[PDB]
Amino acid sequence: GSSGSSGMALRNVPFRSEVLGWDPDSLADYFKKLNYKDCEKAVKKYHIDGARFLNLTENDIQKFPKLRVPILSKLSQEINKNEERRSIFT
Repeated sequence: GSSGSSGMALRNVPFRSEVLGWDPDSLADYFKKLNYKDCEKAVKKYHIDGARFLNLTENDIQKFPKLRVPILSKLSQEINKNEERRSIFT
């Protein structure tokens, strides 16, 4: 190989079905891997499960930092699109 990797930004994203079955205590781990310790905190403190992440709304974003607000809104969508195409007609 040649191209090196690190893991400190939007590079890896989980699957939707996977997040839909996550928890407000487990989802925090996902962030810990993305160097998002500021997010994982609220995820456990406010008890925000994966299902709540993908549905990041103005009511949820308010419970997040202005430094990760846009990051979570952009990430939450990345997962929704990561859903394994099976037979969705919507």
